[PDB]
Amino acid sequence: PEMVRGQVFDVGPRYTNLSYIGEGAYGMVCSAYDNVNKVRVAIKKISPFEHQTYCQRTLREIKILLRFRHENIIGINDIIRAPTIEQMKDVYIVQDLMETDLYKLLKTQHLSNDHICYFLYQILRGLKYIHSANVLHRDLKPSNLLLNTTCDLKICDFGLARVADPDHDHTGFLTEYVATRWYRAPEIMLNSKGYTKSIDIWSVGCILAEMLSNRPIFPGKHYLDQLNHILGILGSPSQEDLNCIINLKARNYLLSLPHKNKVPWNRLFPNADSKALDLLDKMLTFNPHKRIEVEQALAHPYLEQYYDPSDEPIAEAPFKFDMELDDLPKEKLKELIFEETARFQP
Ligand SMILES: *CCC(=O)N1CCOc2ncccc21
Ligand SMILES: *CCC(=O)N1CCOc2ncccc21
Repeated sequence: PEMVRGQVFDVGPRYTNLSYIGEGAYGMVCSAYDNVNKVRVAIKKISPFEHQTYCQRTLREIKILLRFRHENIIGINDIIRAPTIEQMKDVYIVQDLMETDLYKLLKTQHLSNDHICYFLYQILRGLKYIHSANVLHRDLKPSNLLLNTTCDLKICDFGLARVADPDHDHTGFLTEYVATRWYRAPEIMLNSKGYTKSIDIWSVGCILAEMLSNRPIFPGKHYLDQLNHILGILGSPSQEDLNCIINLKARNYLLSLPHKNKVPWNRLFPNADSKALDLLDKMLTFNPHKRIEVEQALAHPYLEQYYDPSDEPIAEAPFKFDMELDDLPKEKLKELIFEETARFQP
């Protein structure tokens, strides 16, 4: 079997001519030539940690990506694993090869207003489908937006995704959170578990700001500093928006802060399109109840060139987890991964 940079990467005979792209969360990522479809593909290796112990996030992502079918969401083309549970160790996930991602592109390239507009449209078009399935992505950020050589955009990494659960969103002040810090909505630090669609719109707003300047808008260095970056631009929340926060420790923290002035969007982004800044303002609203929803964002004047709801498909049914994937013994999780990946065996 074939080897890459000292590590077993055993995907052949179908996939040959491996080139090391980089690392991921559970293993190496490579490109390879697919000898059946006669194109290069991307392949990620997933290895279990310690003793036959996989991660629930691998199962979560496989289940979602196999159910979803959308032009702006990465698909799974193939899954390679041993024919039996006893022999199963590494799992390889084959997907469309994409030239780059928005993190890489923003480190190196100024975006035209036309590119920012088109990228934003495609993010929201994919997000419309995700939210129509009652799913939250929960970790939208530039590195999770793949781009091909013609700037077609696909959302990836559904490892933190969850079914929406607004009735169970409330939590105490300073509740620990898993998703990438710079893209966390203010309410995560105050009173929210990130179980509502508004969590993802905030992340999109952060991405839009980052596309306008090539710099993250709210680069917090630690958990509470993320909130202070947010307030340093939006300014102090209004009395009405504070009254929405019933939790006293969260409320009183905000009341303890000095008054902070709003930084006008046109001063932060002096080169930006005025319609882009009006939409940014609506995505980066402090109060999640006042925050624009995905379908409203699509209908905003900034996206008028692209908006076409008949060409913005939705999911056939809401997505549901059959098992609660945090409850699971490690043997049951391996079994479920084996079963979810069965359709790719010959
Ligand atoms: C979300 C990241 C992802 O799924 N990756 C990692 C980068 O390379 C890559 N190429 C093709 C498809 C998916 C990915
Ligand atoms: C906490 C109350 C709240 O969020 N409100 C009050 C009225 O204004 C408003 N507009 C839209 C969404 C939610 C609210």
